[PDB]
Amino acid sequence: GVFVFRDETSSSVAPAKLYKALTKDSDTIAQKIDGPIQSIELVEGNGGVGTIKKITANEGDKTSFVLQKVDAIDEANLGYDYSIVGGTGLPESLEKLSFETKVVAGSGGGSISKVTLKFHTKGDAPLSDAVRDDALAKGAGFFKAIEGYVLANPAEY
Amino acid sequence: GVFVFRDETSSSVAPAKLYKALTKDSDTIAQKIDGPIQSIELVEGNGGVGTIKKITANEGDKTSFVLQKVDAIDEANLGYDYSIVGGTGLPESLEKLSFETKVVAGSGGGSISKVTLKFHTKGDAPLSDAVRDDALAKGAGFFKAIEGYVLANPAEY
Repeated sequence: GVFVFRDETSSSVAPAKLYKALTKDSDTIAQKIDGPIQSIELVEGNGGVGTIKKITANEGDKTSFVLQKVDAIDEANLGYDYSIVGGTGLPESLEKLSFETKVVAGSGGGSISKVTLKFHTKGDAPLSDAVRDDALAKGAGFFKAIEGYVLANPAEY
Repeated sequence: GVFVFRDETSSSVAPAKLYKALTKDSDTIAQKIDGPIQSIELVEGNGGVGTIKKITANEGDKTSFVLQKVDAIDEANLGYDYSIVGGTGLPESLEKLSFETKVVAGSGGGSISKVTLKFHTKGDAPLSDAVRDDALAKGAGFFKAIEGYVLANPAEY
């Protein structure tokens, strides 16, 4: 079935800048950002709509990956949509996990990174709270990692 | 005055592991990973209640520091309380910022990190959402960083 959840995160980083970091530079940041995400492979595409990325992450002695698909892009409105369609890193209980992201201006100088996750479980399979949360927590780690870089490199933003 | 905000963050890391990384290994971790914290100096104590640390961070090009004080520790219940009691890194509108944390076990095997921030102010002037949100984001950022560490370095936990 399908489950929809929304998540927000405030930031002192200006909208256009955070958006750029999150959707245009994040790929080229693997090297300069500590996190389980080891490498990001552009299987097919250069980043535009239709691009397929293989995202590898190492959790110690082990490793896994997810295959990402860039679904839609709207720079003007700071919009970015993609989804995980498979990969050893996608819980067995899920068929797919879509992300609809947008970055809006905050009320006091920064921005808000807004996300809407659409979980697709297998058939009538219910959605585990663990599975749901493991998903939200991973996106958050990623985000914090990108922001951290932006905040430490004003020269670049 | 005093303003209170509570929050709960779910994690896949087991409680004891998380508790240890956040309250025992954070100084070491903070200075190792790619992060704003440049150095941590002990001005008093070595970790026990009453301990005070001169934490020096860097966000952009501006350097700043805060004096952190250990207020209470209850390992029996994975509780840890500290507060920022001074320093240029503390917003001019705040007199002190205290944290009351606790890590509890989750139903799916993971854990839940509960945090309550208490913003202490000069007089009765209201707390700007800006100072409120940056303090929360920095707290959440630190959390995600420590957590990221634990996932990629199991040998220690």
